Amino acid sequence: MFLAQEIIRKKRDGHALSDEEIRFFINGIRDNTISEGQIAALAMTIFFHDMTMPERVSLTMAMRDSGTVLDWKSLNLNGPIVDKHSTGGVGDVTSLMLGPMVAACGGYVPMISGRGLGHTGGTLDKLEAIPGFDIFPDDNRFREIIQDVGVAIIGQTSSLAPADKRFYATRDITATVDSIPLITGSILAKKLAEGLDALVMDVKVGSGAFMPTYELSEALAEAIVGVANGAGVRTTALLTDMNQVLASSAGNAVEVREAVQFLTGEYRNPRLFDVTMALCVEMLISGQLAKDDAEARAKLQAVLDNGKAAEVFGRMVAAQKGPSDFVENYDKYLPTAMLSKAVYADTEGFISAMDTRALGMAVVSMGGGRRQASDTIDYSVGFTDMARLGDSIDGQRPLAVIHAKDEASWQEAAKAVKAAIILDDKAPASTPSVYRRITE
Amino acid sequence: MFLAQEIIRKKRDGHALSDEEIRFFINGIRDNTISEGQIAALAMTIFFHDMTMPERVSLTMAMRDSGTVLDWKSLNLNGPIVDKHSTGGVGDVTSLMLGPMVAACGGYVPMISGRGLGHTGGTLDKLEAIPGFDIFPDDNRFREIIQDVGVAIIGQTSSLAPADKRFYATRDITATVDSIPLITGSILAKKLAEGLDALVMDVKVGSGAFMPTYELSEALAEAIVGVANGAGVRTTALLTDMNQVLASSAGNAVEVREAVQFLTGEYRNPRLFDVTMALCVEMLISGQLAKDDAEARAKLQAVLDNGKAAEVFGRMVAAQKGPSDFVENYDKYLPTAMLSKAVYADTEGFISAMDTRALGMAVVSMGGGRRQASDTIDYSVGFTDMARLGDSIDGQRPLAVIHAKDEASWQEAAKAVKAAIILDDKAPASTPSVYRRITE
Ligand SMILES: [Cl-]
Repeated sequence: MFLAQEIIRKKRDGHALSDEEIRFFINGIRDNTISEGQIAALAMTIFFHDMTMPERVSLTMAMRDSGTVLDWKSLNLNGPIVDKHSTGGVGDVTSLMLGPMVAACGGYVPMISGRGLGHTGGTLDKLEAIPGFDIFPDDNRFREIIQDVGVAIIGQTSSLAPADKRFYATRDITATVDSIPLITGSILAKKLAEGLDALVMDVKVGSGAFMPTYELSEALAEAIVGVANGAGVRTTALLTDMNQVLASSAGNAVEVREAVQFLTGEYRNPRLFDVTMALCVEMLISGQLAKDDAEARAKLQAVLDNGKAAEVFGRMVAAQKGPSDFVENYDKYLPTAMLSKAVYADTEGFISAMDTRALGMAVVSMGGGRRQASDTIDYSVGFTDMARLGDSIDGQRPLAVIHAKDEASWQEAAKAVKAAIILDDKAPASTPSVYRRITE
Repeated sequence: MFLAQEIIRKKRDGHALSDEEIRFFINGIRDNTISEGQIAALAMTIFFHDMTMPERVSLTMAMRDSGTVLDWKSLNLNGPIVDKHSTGGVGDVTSLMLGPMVAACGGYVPMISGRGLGHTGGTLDKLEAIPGFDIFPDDNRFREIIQDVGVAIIGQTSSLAPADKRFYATRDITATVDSIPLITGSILAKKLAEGLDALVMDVKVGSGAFMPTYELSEALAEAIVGVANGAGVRTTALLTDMNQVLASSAGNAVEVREAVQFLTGEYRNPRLFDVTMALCVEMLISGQLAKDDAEARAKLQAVLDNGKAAEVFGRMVAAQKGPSDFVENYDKYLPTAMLSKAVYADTEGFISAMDTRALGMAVVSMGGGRRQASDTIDYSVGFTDMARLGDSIDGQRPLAVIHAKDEASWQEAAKAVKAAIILDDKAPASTPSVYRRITE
C-alpha cells in the first residue's frame, strides 16, 4: 500500500529508515505494490541523504531475502561455503582458476554468476564458449556437483534477489545508479543469497574500473566489507589494479584457453597470478582452511602446480555437461577465430598506459560482448598475447594478436588497439597488482 | 527520449535547468514520452535543490502553454480581466460573493474552476446544488455571459495545462507535492491560461493550510506573487486564516444559501466578511479600479448595501441556467437534507481547536464530497450554524446543525464533528482573519 509514500517522505526529510520499513518497501518492489515513481523517489532521497551502516545492512539483507536464499547446513559438507565477487574488468578471468583452486583446497564454491555488462566480460559468457556447458542445472543437480566436485558456475534462476530487477532498472533511467549504498545493495544481495560463510570482494582501481577514482573504489570496498560482515558473512576486500588487461587474453573462448593453461601450468600471467592467488588466500583464511597467508599460499601453490585444480576444473566442466576430456583437449573444442593476426604500433617505445575500458569496448564491437541484453555473442573473437605496461615495443614486438570474424572487423579493432595504448621513451612507474587489503 | 535522464542528472548535481530543457520535460509528461520514474526523480531533485526565479517562470509557463491559453483582447472590454484563486478550505464560499461584488464594481471575472478533492469542496460542486446550474457553457455562451453579467463560474471548458495531471498524480504518491516551485506551477498555470490582467491569491494558513507549516505558506504565497508578476499578471496574495470554518456553514446547498444571504444582507459572517472584502480590495487595487484600500472599501460597501452585487449574482444564475428568481426564492429550489438535528459536545468548555480537514472529510463521508470522481454527490448534506473557536459550549449550545440522509450517516457525521473539535477550560487566543498582504 501507500505507506510507501510515507517512508519516502521519512527518508526525504533526513530520517534513517528502519529494518521493518526497508523490508516493507523492498518486498513492495518485488510484489509490484510499489510504483516505479515511488521507486525513483526513494532512490533519489538515498542519493542525497545516503544511509548509515545499519540502513545499509537492512537494505542488503532485505533485498537478499526478497527472493530464495540457499542453505547448505543440510548437506553437512566437510568445509566452508565460500565465493569471490568482483566489480569486473577486461581479461579478468580469475574466477575460472579460483573456484577450482579453492575447491581443490577443501572449500565449497557455489558461484552464481552473470552475463557480461558492456565492456567488462561475463563469466557465464566465457563458459558458454565450452560446447555443451549448462549454466542452468536443476537446484538438486547443483547440490550434487557442489558436493561431488566442490565448485559449480551457474546462471541466476530468476528466483534470486528479484527486488533488484525493478530497482536497478528504475535506477538506470533516473540517474540514481551512482550511490554507494544502492551499489552495495545490488552488488552484495545476490552473492549473499548463496548462503556463504565467507566472501572476498575484488574492487578494481584504475581506468578500466567501475569507480572513477581510487578513493571511491576504497569507499565502495569499505562499504561492502562493512555490510557483508554485518550480514554474518566473514568478508575482506582487495583493491586490485585494472590499469591494464589483467590476463594476457580478452574475449570468451580465448579467456577460457588461458584459464586452462594457468591451471595446468602451461602459461601463467604473473599479474593474473598475483591477483588470483591474493583473492584465494583471502578465501582460505576467512574460511579457516588456513592459519595464515603463508600457509594459504602453500596449499594453493600445490593444488595449482600438481594439476589438482585442473582436474577439479575438468570434473566441474564434465559435471556441467562439457567435454570429459576438456582440460587435455581444450584445443579441439573451443571456437577459433577466422582471422587471427598481430597488431603493431606505429612507433617504438615503452608501453606507459592503456585505456582498458577502450580495449574492452573493442571486443564487444568485434562480437565478444553485447550492448543489447539480447545481442548474440561470437565466442572466438578477442585479443591474445596482450602487451603489458613497461614492455618494449617495436616492429618485432606486437601490441597484441587480434582474433576477428573478418578483415573488416580486424582493421577496426587494430585502430582501437593502437589508439588505446600509449608508448613512451622510458619504462614508467611499476604498479602493484594488489593495493590494500580491507577488513573489519 | 532519455536525455530526460540527463536533465535529471543536471538538476541532481545542482545546476539550473534551461527554459528549453524545462519545456522538453514538461511536454514530455503531457505526451507520455517520459515515464513515471523520471517524473518522480526530477521532482525530488527539485524538492532538494529548489529552483531560481527564471526556472520558476519557465516551469509555470511551460505548464501553462502545455494546453490552451485564453485571449480576451478580441472582445473589447472596459474594465480589467481579474480573477481570484485559493488553496481552498472547508466553508470557503468567497468566490460566490466576490465574483458578483467585483463584477459589480466594473471588472470582468471569468472564474474557471474544478470539482472538489479531499477535505475541500469545489466551488462548482456548490453551484451544482442549484437546479440546472450549467458548469459547462460552450465557447460563445461563455463569452456572451461575461460581456453581459460581468462574471461567470465554470469548469474547464477546454484543456488548461494538461501537463499538470501526470505530474501532480505522480507527485501525490511520491511525497513530492510539498515543493514550492512545483505547487506554484500547478496552482498558477491553470489561472494564467485564463488571460487575466490581474490576480489575487488566497493562501490559507492553519489547520486548513495546504502547506505543512505557516513559514512554508508564506514562501508559497511569496513564490506565487513573484512568478505571476514575472508572467505578466499583476498579482498580490493574502495569507488568511483557516483554523476553523470560514463561513457559518459547510456543504454544497447549505453553502449556496449562506452565500446568497451574505449578498442580500440577511447575514454576514464577520470573518467571511473580513477575508472577502480584503480579497476584493486587492482585485480593485491591482485591476486599477481604485487607488487604495480606503476607496476600494467604499465601493464594495456601496454595492453590498445597495443590492447591485446580489443582483449580479442572480443574473449569473439565470444566464448559467439555474432559476432566474433564485435570489428571491432559493429555499424552494435547494434540497433539504433528510435529517436536521444539532449535535452536542459530550463535555463543556471553550472551543480550543477545530480540525477543518477532518470536517470536510466528514462532509465527504456524508455524501457531500466524492473520493472517486465517479461518485454521486448528495447536494443537501452538510453543516450549518457552525460554532467558532473561543465559543463557550454547554448542554444547550450545539457545535453545529448536521444535515444527513439517515440517522446512520448522522451518527457517523456527529462522531466526526466531535472528533473535529477539541474543548478545554481556557479560551484560545484570537487570530486575525488576514495575516498579511504580499505584493511586488
Ligand atoms: Cl450581519
